[PDB]
Amino acid sequence: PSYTVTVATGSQEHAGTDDYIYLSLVGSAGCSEKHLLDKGSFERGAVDSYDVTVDEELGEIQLVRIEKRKYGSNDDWYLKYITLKTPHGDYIEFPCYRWITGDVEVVLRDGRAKLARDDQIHILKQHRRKELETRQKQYRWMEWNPGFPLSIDAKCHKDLPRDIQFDSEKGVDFVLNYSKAMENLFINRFMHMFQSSWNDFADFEKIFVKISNTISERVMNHWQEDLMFGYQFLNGANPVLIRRCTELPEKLPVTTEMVECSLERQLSLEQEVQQGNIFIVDFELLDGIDANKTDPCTLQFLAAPICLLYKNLANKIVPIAIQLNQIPGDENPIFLPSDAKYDWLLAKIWVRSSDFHVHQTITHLLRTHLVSEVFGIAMYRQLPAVHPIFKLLVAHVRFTIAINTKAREQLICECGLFDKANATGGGGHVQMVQRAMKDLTYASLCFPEAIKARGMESKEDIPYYFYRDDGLLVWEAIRTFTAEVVDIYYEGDQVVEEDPELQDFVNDVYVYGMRGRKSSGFPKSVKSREQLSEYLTVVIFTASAQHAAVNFGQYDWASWIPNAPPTMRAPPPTAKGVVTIEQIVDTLPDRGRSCWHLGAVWALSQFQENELFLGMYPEEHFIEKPVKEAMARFRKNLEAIVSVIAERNENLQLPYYYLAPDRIPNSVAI
Ligand SMILES: [Fe+2]
Repeated sequence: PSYTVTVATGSQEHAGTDDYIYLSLVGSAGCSEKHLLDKGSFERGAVDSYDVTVDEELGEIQLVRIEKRKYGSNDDWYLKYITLKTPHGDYIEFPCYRWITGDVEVVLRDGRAKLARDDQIHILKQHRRKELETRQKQYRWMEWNPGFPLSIDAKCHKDLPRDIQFDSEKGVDFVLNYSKAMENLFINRFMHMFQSSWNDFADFEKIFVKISNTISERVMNHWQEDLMFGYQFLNGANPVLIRRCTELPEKLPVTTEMVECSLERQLSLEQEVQQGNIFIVDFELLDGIDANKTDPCTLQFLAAPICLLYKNLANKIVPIAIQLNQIPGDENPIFLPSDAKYDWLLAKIWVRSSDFHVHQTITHLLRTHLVSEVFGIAMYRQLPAVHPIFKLLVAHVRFTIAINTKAREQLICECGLFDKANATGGGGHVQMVQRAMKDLTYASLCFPEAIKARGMESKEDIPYYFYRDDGLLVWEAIRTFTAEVVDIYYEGDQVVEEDPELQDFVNDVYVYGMRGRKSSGFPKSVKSREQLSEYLTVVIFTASAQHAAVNFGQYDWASWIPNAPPTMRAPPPTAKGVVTIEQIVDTLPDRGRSCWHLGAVWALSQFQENELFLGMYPEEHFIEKPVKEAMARFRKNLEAIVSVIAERNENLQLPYYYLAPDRIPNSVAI
């Protein structure tokens, strides 16, 4: 006449509670009494089980109610799951993975994923509708800054619902992690020297040689070469800007007689464009952006350079022309590799600095962080936990809302940590998000479509694009995985369309997240399994693979300041033959900003000791068999990719491992 109720406490630091825990089973034939549990503490990592006897036949168990009542001071409890062993020998499981504060009573369905059309009885429908009601009351949309994608309604981290907070209050913390990173890097004494320029490169080299890793040391030695400059646009930390030219821009008055020395095929520059040997990186987005004026004693400067690139006979991409500003003229020279050494070097440094600003604000912040947060909030608002898509996506939006809220509390807010080192600080980066937001499309988030639209899709013409190669693989694995999860729970396209909560989810992304602008190209609705599989792939790939590629290479390529400076303390050169090495040094970031730069890119490039990489789903929201085997196959494909990439890296001078599935986190956690 008894049930065996098993309760599992989380492994997180504060997962334990000393408060009262009541439990009541809700069955079809009736509900059970409230049973007090333990009368003691539920320690972290611990699993408790009780023999509970019921006074009347409950029939098939539908819901489990858990109730936390206070004892002493409040103590947050993290319930992982609950399993029942019924008198009829049935084993039922209830996935939770939620923080339980004394304010509310938590009610859980069984693990089996359910669409709304599957629930016909009052008890299940009541729960489902009330769950969404509480969701939409806790998770609300907000416009943090004009023209931004909508984000969560919270000023700071602690205001967030306990469920979507970090497991610790200061577990991740920009203020704390940065100063801690600057101590690990032995540069803590330099944190306040914004008026002190490095004496020469050797002065910074003395500091850098201690904290350099493999790639960065390679960067220290080879940053001045043309081959490395062009290399980063394909395999660097921000390889999303380069595109193949179909014609020379009229704002770039470059001639064959200027670049004839770099041309190696006896063709004119115009004819080289016809062969598709010419590539281009345009920073028009940076034009008009306000420079950092938050420091009255330091003048910081920006540029909007146009860089002309060329694929030589060795199939390597190298710079042949660099114009630092958008509108051509006598004071906006076109710098060439045939100019004096420091002229062509300083021109390069500026393009590198420009690449860095677009990287952090557009590629990094907007196109991965903010986009994922949108998918995350829309998921919480419109998708109940029993829904299959919730179970699939929840592992990929982990800590996303939390890390963004932290960043808006400390990093990119007015007078935030971002303002110290960056030339886009002081509001400039806000202008960039706004302007880029206008051209952020749904197709641009679809990886194969994104690569083609830049004209980089050909493996044959452009064989050394590793970001593309590995990316296309990881994308194909996730597309295959989601197509299978969708095929399990959706009989056909008609079921996908008739799903009210899925459409509500898709609609919340279009209308609120993307501000309901028609030019974004996001689906207003999803009416087929094929489309749903692509949509889910966009969500997962962005939060995992795409974010990994553009985040964890920050210390590799940017720890050597002259290769990716956060700010320039002198305006772009308007004339040739003038620039000296002493002036490049005084233009480059000071000691204070170099150190807040070094600390930042180091801290953002770290993996957690408990980091969950792609395919790792420790928390079991899905408990059904067909989806387990789906998840299984997905892990096999990923492990097949890690091998493919591993072999390829053996034949490279500088391996590309950012998109290797064992280094790709599940979500945006940093
Ligand atoms: Fe990030």
